[PDB]
Amino acid sequence: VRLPGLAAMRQGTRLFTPEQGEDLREALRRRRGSFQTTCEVTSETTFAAARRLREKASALAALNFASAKNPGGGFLGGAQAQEEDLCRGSGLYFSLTSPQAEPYYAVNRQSHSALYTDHLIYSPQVPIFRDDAGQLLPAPVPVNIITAPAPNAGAVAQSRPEQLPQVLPTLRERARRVLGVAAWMEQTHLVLGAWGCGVFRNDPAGVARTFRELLEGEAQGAFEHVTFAVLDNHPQHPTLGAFRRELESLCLP
Ligand SMILES: Nc1ncnc2c1ncn2[C@@H]1O[C@H](COP(=O)(O)OP(=O)(O)OC[C@H]2O[C@H](O)[C@H](O)[C@@H]2O)[C@@H](O)[C@H]1O
Repeated sequence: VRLPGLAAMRQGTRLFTPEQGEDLREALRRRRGSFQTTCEVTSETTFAAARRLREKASALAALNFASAKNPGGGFLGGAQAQEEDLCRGSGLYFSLTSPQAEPYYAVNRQSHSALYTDHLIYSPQVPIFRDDAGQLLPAPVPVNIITAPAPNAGAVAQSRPEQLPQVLPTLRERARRVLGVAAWMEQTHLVLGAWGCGVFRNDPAGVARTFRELLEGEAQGAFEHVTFAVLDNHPQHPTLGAFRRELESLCLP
């Protein structure tokens, strides 16, 4: 008994390949300067912020902090993983397992680099069915989802230390492509966050500054509103705190 909205989502799912990198930058150029971009850092989950923004804006997309190699990351290592949260509360997994998304996983596996490749998946109108607590929503809230894997810094450290200088450059260019996909699909509202900063062991300050520099440069004014929704259950909030400090100059009113 296939849930409503999932067929259209799977059908509409789209693969972006590394060779489309220049078209993704063209999308950014087309959208730059469209808005006086506002942004904020919150302690919300991805879907809580998405649900909040979706009530004001239809053209809303959220970033999935994706595995490169298995849809939903195989649900291994802990449910404290953002992609697992996304796949337990929405139709995302049925999108990520679509046939047209297959090369993302095949090529990333064949790559044998923990930097991974610049494949991205765009899932349109993924219905969110449940809230943060697993309770049913009064109505499913469909959001667009951009799936891209941050480079796996922790794996790089253990296997190819000579590639450690390429982790942040890889992160930066793939983040640019994430924004390019949103620009290509004319998204006005984005939910970003601490991409690569948990399981993949990237430094949160460096990730926050990477997004800030893109929003001040090649992605300047391309979006109407960006929320950095950073779940951080540690009482000292080292990850939320890093994003708040690196993005404060930007996200002031
Ligand atoms: N629902 C959530 N919403 C918003 N932020 C979250 C959420 N959950 C965690 N965070 C915060 O975001 C930070 C990073 O969340 P992470 O999920 O580790 O993303 P990664 O890119 O480093 O690892 C991706 C792998 O982990 C998965 O297994 C995938 O399948 C991949 O294999 C966390 O530390 C939290 O501060």
